[PDB]
Amino acid sequence: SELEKAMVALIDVFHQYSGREGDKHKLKKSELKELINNELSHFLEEIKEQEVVDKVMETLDEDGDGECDFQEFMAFVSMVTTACHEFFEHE
Amino acid sequence: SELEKAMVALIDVFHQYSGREGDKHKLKKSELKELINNELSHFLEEIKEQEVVDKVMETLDEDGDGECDFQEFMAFVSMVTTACHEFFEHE
Ligand SMILES: [Ca+2]
Ligand SMILES: [Ca+2]
Ligand SMILES: [Ca+2]
Ligand SMILES: [Ca+2]
Repeated sequence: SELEKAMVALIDVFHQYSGREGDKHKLKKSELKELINNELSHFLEEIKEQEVVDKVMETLDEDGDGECDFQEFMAFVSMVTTACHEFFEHE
Repeated sequence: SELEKAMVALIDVFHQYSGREGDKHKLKKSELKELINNELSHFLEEIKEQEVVDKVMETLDEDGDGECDFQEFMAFVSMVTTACHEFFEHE
């Protein structure tokens, strides 16, 4: 199914991406900054100072674990979905 | 980006699929049964009686709203991700 590739694509991208530095399956704030710059950047910019990341990162951490777990990581992935409104409703 | 198609593919599939019956952006238990049978079926089966759906549906509803909202819908989408363990770690 087309959704199977979408789901499978995310895991393959996450584990390969999460295995860049530090323990696998653990996104650090420094690692989070790299992911946003490389992955989410064409639709969102800003982030010019670490303090801007510290506020967003702490807010991102629902449990305040200081890092972004796989479970929350899916939330942020969804937030990018729930954040953007449907723009395909216009001709 | 390849993730942009994955995200966009989900919304296009959800709104077109959620617009099958009832108000748009509202998944009913009867609608939920159709989605699982058509979308999530090649990896999961069971579901032979409505009572099996009623237990799973009520459990699925984190807030017990009786229906599956777009936000929770993403959870169930993730649950299919967090439910299946990574099998790509084996040669
Ligand atoms: Ca990592
Ligand atoms: Ca966190
Ligand atoms: Ca519907
Ligand atoms: Ca619910």
